[PDB]
Amino acid sequence: MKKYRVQPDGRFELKRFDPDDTSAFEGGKQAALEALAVLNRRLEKLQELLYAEGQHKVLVVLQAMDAGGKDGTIRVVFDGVNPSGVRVASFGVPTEQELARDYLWRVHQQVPRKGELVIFNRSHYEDVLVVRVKNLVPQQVWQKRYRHIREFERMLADEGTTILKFFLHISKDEQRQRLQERLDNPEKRWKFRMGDLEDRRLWDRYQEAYEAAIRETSTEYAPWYVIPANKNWYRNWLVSHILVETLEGLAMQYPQPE
Amino acid sequence: MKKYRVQPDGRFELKRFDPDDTSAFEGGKQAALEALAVLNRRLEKLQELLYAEGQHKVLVVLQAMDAGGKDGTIRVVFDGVNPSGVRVASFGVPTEQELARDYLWRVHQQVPRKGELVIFNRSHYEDVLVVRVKNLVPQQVWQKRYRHIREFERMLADEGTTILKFFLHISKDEQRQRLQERLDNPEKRWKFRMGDLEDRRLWDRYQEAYEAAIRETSTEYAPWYVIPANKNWYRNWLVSHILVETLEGLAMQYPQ
Amino acid sequence: MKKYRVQPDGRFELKRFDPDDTSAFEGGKQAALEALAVLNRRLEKLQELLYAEGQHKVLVVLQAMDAGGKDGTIRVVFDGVNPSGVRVASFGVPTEQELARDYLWRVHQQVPRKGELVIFNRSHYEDVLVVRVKNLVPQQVWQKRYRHIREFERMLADEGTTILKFFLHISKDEQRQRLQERLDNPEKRWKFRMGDLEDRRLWDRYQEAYEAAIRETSTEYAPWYVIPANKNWYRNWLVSHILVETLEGLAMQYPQPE
Amino acid sequence: MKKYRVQPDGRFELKRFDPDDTSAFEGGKQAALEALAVLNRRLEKLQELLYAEGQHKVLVVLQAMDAGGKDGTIRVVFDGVNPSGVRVASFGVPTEQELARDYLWRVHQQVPRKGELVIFNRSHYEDVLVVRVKNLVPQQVWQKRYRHIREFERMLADEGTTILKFFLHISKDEQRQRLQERLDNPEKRWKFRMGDLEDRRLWDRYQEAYEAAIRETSTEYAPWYVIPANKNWYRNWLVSHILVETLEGLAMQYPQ
Ligand SMILES: Nc1ncnc2c1ncn2[C@@H]1O[C@H](COP(=O)(O)O)[C@@H](O)[C@H]1O
Ligand SMILES: Nc1ncnc2c1ncn2[C@@H]1O[C@H](COP(=O)(O)O)[C@@H](O)[C@H]1O
Ligand SMILES: Nc1ncnc2c1ncn2[C@@H]1O[C@H](COP(=O)(O)O)[C@@H](O)[C@H]1O
Ligand SMILES: Nc1ncnc2c1ncn2[C@@H]1O[C@H](COP(=O)(O)O)[C@@H](O)[C@H]1O
Ligand SMILES: [Mg+2]
Repeated sequence: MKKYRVQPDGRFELKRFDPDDTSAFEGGKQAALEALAVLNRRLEKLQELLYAEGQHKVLVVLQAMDAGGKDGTIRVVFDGVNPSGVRVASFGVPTEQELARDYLWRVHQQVPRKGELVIFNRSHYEDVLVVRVKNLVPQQVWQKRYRHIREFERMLADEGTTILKFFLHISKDEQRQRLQERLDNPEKRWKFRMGDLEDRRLWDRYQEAYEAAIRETSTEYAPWYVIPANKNWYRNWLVSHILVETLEGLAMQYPQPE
Repeated sequence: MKKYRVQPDGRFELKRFDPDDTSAFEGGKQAALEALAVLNRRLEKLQELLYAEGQHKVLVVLQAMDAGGKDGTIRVVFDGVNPSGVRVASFGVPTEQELARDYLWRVHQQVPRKGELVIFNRSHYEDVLVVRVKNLVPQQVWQKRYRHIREFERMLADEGTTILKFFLHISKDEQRQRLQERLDNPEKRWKFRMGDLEDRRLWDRYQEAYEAAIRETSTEYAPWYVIPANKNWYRNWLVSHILVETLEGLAMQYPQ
Repeated sequence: MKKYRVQPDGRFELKRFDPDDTSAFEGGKQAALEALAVLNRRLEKLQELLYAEGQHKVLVVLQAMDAGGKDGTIRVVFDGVNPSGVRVASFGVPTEQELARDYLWRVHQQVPRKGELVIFNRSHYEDVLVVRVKNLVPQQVWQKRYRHIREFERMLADEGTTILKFFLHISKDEQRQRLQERLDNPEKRWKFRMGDLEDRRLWDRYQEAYEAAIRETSTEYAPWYVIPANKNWYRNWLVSHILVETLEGLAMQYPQPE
Repeated sequence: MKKYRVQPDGRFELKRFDPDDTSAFEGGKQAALEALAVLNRRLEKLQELLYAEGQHKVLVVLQAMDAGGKDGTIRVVFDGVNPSGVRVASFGVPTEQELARDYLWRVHQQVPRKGELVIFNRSHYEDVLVVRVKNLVPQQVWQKRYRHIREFERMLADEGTTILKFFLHISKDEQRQRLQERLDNPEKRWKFRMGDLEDRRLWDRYQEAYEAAIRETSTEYAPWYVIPANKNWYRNWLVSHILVETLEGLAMQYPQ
């Protein structure tokens, strides 16, 4: 928990994190599935409590390289969690409507309301990742955006939002295996685009981008967690453990009316 | 199971439906939970197909009296179904912005997009239900709304939306038990409001409102299903069966 | 003046309307400008009353061929009218987010609120115009849309919206002059899109589409008005006259609080 | 005029500003109306150019006490300006849907898009004004909001928004005259509410709230302008002048 939490010291180095690391769990895959089922049951109960109390706002931000485990995390971690209090907001290629306003406009629109848990499948961070790597704006523009994000997230947290930002960390070789597996799976072949290859060629620039973004935006109010995502079982257990510990820390109570 | 589908003949009578009816399931609770688990697995797969194909739009409308089982249906029927392709839109007391436009404005906003399944926890029907009962607009205004709804739903269906409307039918005595159980449960005591007593006094007017709404709006394109909701196990199984049968009927295919 | 209102008889013929017709005004450009200034002053007062009363909703729909006078009508007719109670909603090429829902979704979003006057620069009608002409959906799909529109407009009118639908009617030769004038004007060439020429080639199909749309959707609750728009002075006077007469007919009253 | 622009030094004192001040104009009412007509013609042309170029975003924020001249400024300054590129976003009593998210959510939603000029009739500043005065949230919560505003406005400006914030400054006696004139005018009586009288009972607290807000949020990127609004002719001329000078400074060009 404390080991994977990026301290707000601005001394973060992504090389200090191994995507194949599983040191926080002992028993291996079979034991982790059992432990995950226990955390998932607790998560279902915690969400019902969040919805009932209707005061806190929970924002889960998911960021990863293509095939890093974004969709898998949503699927497995939030499995069985009530759709009435859980919402997924995906952020893709901005439209002309979205580009006509500031980059935060489309994002701020999707923020969770009181008693709601919202998952961001990609986020406002894409405006300091893809736009940096592909040079969609000059440094003089995207460099100022780290301060914007820190301050947008401070405002959200001050106004009652609990912000959990997860970087699902995979290796270059793991991305290759997963992209090939997606291509060879007939039920997953539809997810693949030609543009995914150009992001594979820019792997190093994207790693430099994530390191810069995490170093700049992991705060006390909105912390970043580096999740070793090479082994899905560990990724699913660790994301669930961190989320459950956070929600348990809010000390939420059922309202008692008159 | 088509015995629960309200025919578009305008001859619908709610008295012909018993909330304690379980005749479509040959067995009880334990057998129904097993049957529901099979239907839920099929539902998970059909939504996966819906999202992937990305062509059809699925709208599930839930309407019931307070404690009728709307929250329970969402929880149990859509348990395990991917949150990326499933969305819940709740319709409560209209805001000033909402009331400043036509009653369909806030509802049309929330319609499902291609490859999305949207559940309406209460809907545009509230504008011919609570609105009628409490006379929030005169008889002259809300009577014209039946035609508006039929025509809004025709447009949605013609444009590619599969509309399933479920009326979760509970009895007056079942509501009394559930409202008391809600009050005596500390984890459910929050759902209880003082205004729930006034709505209990208006039970008969609300039943008259539902009968009128269902009779007027059950169409070939947007059918109404009366679900006997006194037994949660039966309610959950029947809603899942009707939903799975409908989605299987769309003959959805994974893109090439 | 009731000669331009299309009766809900389904017997409408666009050939019975001459774009160069000026028979409702006993004079020319100079007298019409004076008459328009009187109507514009009345319109300014009528809008202040609409906003104050805060009950009625006013929807002005503008439809015309490219360079038919939609922007000019907004500019001249609503000149001096308070921006607090007047809004323009433009409908262009639908986005992917817009095409993912029914064609009425993006249009219903922009409907006027109580005490507001909204102008639709192009509208839901485009889904039976450019959609019909270029076969963006099959005949089996867009033919059902006349009933959808009639019923959407009935719901709006029943719920308190006053619907004025204006077809700004220009000749094929007038469009040629205006498109050329647009191209030769440096302050107006930004408006000229290359596709305008392709829409000009399809002139006859578009006239057939407008005749069909007007014949099908001109109702007692939402009437269509064919405005001879070849002479801008007449177009501006006639639209202002019809709008002022309609708003005067609402017999709006200033609220009288306790 | 640079004399009315609040320097980002945090040393702003509202007592240094006289609502009856007219020192930037030497001619008087009749001469100012003529000068305003010239500026309004320039404003009409500059908006047509903003819309055509479709790159810049213009945000005009209006803040004043009740009857301070917010509606009058919109009416007179933007008179004849094309409605296609001009939008008014009013911020009133927050709805339940609005209060369920952060106070900036409803505000950020209304920001101008490329080629659009948006006027905020009241704004996000209300969340450090009526919220401060009436203690709708505790001091601990609204004190943090000045930093939020500065940073929200920095982000907007960095992303291409030209932010003009105008405080229409009226005296306590001028408000009394205007509220009475509103009450005695049959065509303006509707604008009067019983709650307007409490905002007069709390005049001093509101002045302390405006001084705090202006001192905390007047920046190089989003400046505050204190407009002596006791004389409408001067208010309309000065707001017009500042706006026209700003828009002329954008050096906007017609696309090729
Ligand atoms: N702000 C943005 N600017 C540019 N590209 C973006 C932005 N947000 C998301 N994207 C990209 O849009 C794509 C969406 O892909 P997906 O939603 O996974 O199908 C990803 O490759 C993102 O990197
Ligand atoms: N159109 C409407 N007009 C009036 N009340 C409504 C409308 N739609 C929903 N409601 C009511 O809003 C309430 C929502 O309560 P809840 O289920 O606790 O969120 C119920 O009492 C509904 O009947
Ligand atoms: N429903 C629609 N389907 C297709 N094209 C449309 C639709 N609505 C508007 N358009 C077109 O979008 C364009 C907008 O151009 P403009 O007037 O320059 O903004 C016109 O060519 C319209 O015909
Ligand atoms: N954030 C806010 N919190 C509370 N009241 C507000 C807020 N924003 C605006 N208001 C008030 O809403 C009212 C709107 O008045 P009106 O001009 O009649 O529409 C004013 O009294 C404002 O002070
Ligand atoms: Mg106000």
